[PDB]
Amino acid sequence: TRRVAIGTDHPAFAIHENLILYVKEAGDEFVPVYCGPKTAESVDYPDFASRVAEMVARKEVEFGVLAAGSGIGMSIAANKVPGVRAALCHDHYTAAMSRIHNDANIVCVGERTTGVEVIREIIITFLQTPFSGEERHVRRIEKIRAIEASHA
Amino acid sequence: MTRRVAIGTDHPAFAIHENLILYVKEAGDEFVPVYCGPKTAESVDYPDFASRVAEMVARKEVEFGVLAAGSGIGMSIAANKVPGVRAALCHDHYTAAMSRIHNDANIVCVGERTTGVEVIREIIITFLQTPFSGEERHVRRIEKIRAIEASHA
Amino acid sequence: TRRVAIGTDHPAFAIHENLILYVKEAGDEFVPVYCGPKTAESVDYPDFASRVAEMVARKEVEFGVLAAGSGIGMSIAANKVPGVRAALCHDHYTAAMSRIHNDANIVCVGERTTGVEVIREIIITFLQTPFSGEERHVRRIEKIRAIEASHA
Amino acid sequence: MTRRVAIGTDHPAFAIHENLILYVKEAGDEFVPVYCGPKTAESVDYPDFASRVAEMVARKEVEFGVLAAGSGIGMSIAANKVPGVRAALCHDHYTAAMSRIHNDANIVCVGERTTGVEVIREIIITFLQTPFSGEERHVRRIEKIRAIEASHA
Repeated sequence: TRRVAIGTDHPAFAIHENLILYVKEAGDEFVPVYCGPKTAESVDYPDFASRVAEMVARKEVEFGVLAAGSGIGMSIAANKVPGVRAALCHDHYTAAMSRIHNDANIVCVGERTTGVEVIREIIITFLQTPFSGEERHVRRIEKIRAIEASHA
Repeated sequence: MTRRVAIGTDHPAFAIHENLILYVKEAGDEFVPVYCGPKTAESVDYPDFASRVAEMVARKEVEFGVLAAGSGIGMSIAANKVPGVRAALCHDHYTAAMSRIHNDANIVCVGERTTGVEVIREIIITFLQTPFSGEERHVRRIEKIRAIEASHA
Repeated sequence: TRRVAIGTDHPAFAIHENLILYVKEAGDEFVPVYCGPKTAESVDYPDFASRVAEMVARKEVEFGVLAAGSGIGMSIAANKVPGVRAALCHDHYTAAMSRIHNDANIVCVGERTTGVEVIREIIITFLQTPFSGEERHVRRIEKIRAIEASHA
Repeated sequence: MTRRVAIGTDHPAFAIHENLILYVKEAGDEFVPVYCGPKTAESVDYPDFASRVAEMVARKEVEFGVLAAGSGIGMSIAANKVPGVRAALCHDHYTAAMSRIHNDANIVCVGERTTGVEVIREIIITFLQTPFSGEERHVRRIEKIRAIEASHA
């Protein structure tokens, strides 16, 4: 079982059912855990970025998906949580690379910027693409951890 | 009264570091590029250069940062680990503008292997020229980002 | 008065009211003329590409906007009409360049690929950006006409 | 039984013409690149090279075409003026795949100034490897494109 926590802001609430489906489409082993808003009313993205990011950081779920207007705010807020590597992706290539290079554990998307079929492709690619495990990538990821440690 | 802009790259993006310096200058005479990336084409680790630029922004030695790498993903992750930094991975004009309007972003990240140089130019100029809205909800959300930082400090 | 004919396929019908608004947002002089489907039922994109493209080619309207799934089919079909220069755009830069370089008269977008706020930006930029009128661009546009003539 | 792929560029994209040849080869041993772009960096008009490649596709001398220029917009407009050509301006994996699945596209167009080289690589490989669906509605729509051509012939 590979659990995937999902969070959104208000505009992306309209596609939260989409996001749940797209996670399931990546494979039977992928289990969506919806942690976003329950209504379409205005919320603050950092509150939902934080909820999902903490779950990833505490090893409660393997992955996170954050969808908002542009995804920029989501990516900034999520990355403030130690242990999180949150990747704002806009296409298949970035989705794949975020995993291959960065062993990213959260994918961020913009509902106002990226069409839903490309969001679908991003989520499936993100979840299916394995980390390369190559020496230089492992070293660089360790250096990110070291930046975290220096500010804790 | 000019505005300083720190620039960092990884190894592949070093090939366009002169581009990045020019694009900052093209945003206006008030923008002063401060190049802090690799001086050669030798292999480097992006977090080292992300940290260098991010720390300069956080300490207020410069107003803005520009980070260019393969995808920009690693740069955005690493830079955001520094308290006070709001680093935005941008791929077009719209994201460049909205990073400023909504997030008051202080670092722009781009991917040299993903985004063509003329779009990188547009992103940098738009990022530097676009002011923060100052609207109530955006101020509140940015403060909530600061609160997340403090909880892990 | 600068008239702008609008056409869509079935999925993009959901945003046809958006497209009408975005044209108006470009300026008071821009007048949308909606020529797309009236319902959400399945249609064939070439039928609507052709309708809008013929209007542009016959100088009935100055510009066209075509929105579909990816915009690829729209761009291919519209360009089959002599006098049409249809540009599939995915961002501000392509929207602007299509006008500056190519004096494009139809903009094509994908509703499944490009978020609506970026579609808005594309349409406004397309309509507001003037053609450069530079020697080399005028020459290249004439060469496109010559390709048309050689197959007529 | 191999599949020929004609390649054309304008002047700026000439800098990556060797890239384009390699990327076609990377799609599989069955794909044979046929370079028909400029042999030098001298200034050229894109419609001349769009026409060259488009005519080769239309006459069935090759199966596919690849056109790379500044934005790719001019290439896509010019190539589509040739009867029998379905030229797709692509900016990512999704558009590359859907151009084949839905439109049975026979020419892929890219912008060197807009799209990074690794995404251009992905686009070319995806375009060549992805088969046409052959589904009833797509066949009908492609036939309607042919009908538009005939009405202006």
